[PDB]
Parts: sequence; C-alpha cells; structure tokens
Amino acid sequence: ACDYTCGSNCYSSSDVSTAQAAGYKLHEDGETVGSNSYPHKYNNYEGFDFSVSSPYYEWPILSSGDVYSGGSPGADRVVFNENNQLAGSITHTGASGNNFVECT
Ligand SMILES: Nc1nc2c(ncn2[C@@H]2O[C@H](CO)[C@@H](O)[C@H]2OP(=O)(O)O)c(=O)[nH]1
Ligand SMILES: [Ca+2]
Repeated sequence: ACDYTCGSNCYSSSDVSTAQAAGYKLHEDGETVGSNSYPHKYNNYEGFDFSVSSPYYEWPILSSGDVYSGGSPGADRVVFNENNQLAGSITHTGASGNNFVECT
C-alpha cells in the first residue's frame, strides 16, 4: 500500500524521506536545479493545515524512484520546512490550473 497516493502515483515513507533529503541539501547549499529553480519557497496559497511551521519549500518527488536532478518535475512535490521536517506530500494531479491538493 501507498503511504501517499498522488493521484495515480504511489509513495512510501522511504521515497518521501529520500527526496526530502535531496531538497534540503540543495536548500542548505543555496543551489537550485531545473527550470523552476528547485527547491523553492512554498507559500501555501491553498491554505493546508500543516502541523509543522513555515517557511515551507517544495521539491519534486518522482514516480520513477529517481531523485530529481533536472528536466520535467512531474506533478508531485514534498513540502518541508527550515528544520528539515516534512509538512506533507502534495500534487497538481486532480487540481485545477497550477493548484495543489494533498496526496491520499
Ligand atoms: N499553487 C501554488 N503554487 C505555488 C505556491 N508557492 C509557490 N508556488 C509557485 O507559484 C507559481 C504559480 O502556482 C508556480 O510557479 C508555483 O511553483 P511550482 O509550479 O513549481 O509549484 C503555493 O503555495 N501554491
Ligand atoms: Ca518507491
């Protein structure tokens, strides 16, 4: 079973932690990869009720299992704060426009 179901995609905590660990390293180092400059600040326009505190940063989590290193970011993202705490997994899949919804 999936710990997080992003529409069609299936993720386990292991996928979540591994992807977060890559986004936080880049964040701490002040570097970014890809056209959308990842990772970047997640303003939370949606107004999700995260249990960890801001600021939040979003980073692509991939269905392939590979860690994001450029190219298409897909539709899924892991949101984590300054302390390297996971806020949750979200996705563009099932949401209008460029909005997000949390993963099942
Ligand atoms: N929907 C949404 N987009 C955000 C948020 N914070 C930053 N963004 C960025 O704002 C722009 C319009 O949604 C996009 O560039 C999006 O980045 P991503 O597309 O990389 O998620 C947020 O909280 N919600
Ligand atoms: Ca997996």
